[PDB]
Amino acid sequence: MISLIAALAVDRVIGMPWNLPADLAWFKRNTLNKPVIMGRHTWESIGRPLPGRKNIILSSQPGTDDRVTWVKSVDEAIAACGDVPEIMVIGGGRVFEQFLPKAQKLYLTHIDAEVEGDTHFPDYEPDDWESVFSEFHDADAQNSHSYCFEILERR
Ligand SMILES: NC(=O)c1ccc[n+]([C@@H]2O[C@H](COP(=O)([O-])OP(=O)(O)OC[C@H]3O[C@@H](n4cnc5c(N)ncnc54)[C@H](OP(=O)(O)O)[C@@H]3O)[C@@H](O)[C@H]2O)c1
Ligand SMILES: [Ca+2]
Repeated sequence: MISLIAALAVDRVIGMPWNLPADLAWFKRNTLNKPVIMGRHTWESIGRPLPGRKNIILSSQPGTDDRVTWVKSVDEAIAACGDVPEIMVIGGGRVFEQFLPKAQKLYLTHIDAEVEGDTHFPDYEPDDWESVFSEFHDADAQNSHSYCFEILERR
């Protein structure tokens, strides 16, 4: 099954005006040993394959890096994962919009930061997604903002 994972600021802004090592531990635990699907802009932003994971990059043009697996469509990305329990889509905004209708699980980090960004998470509605887990953490000496881990399953 497909799951989206992302860190959302106010107004669902994504993509780094914060410094959250605790969110990176949450991201690493939830994606480790699972294939990750990302768009090309996300891929160039990270700049390196996420270790311990099959990296699948969506792009309409031929691949330019043999360290990862390149695909040209959503169906081809899903097929490139094979038979795995859970597929993790990690961004960006354009890729999230295509995978939201097919996802059954949302891993969200709600960051209490006002950021004027030009990329947003899709507008998921409460009647389609039911919160099954929530965990707030205050801002501390290592995390620049307060944040809230949430897991939503399709109701
Ligand atoms: N390093 C960077 O380039 C970079 C990093 C961060 C942000 N930005 C900017 O910030 C904005 C954020 O964009 P984003 O986060 O929404 O990007 P994204 O989802 O991470 O990547 C979108 C790209 O993925 C490819 N793609 C997505 N779906 C596809 C499909 N079904 N079939 C084939 N290819 C597909 C396309 O690349 P192709 O163009 O190859 O088709 C598309 O341009 C972008 O407008 C960008 O200009 C750029
Ligand atoms: Ca709806």
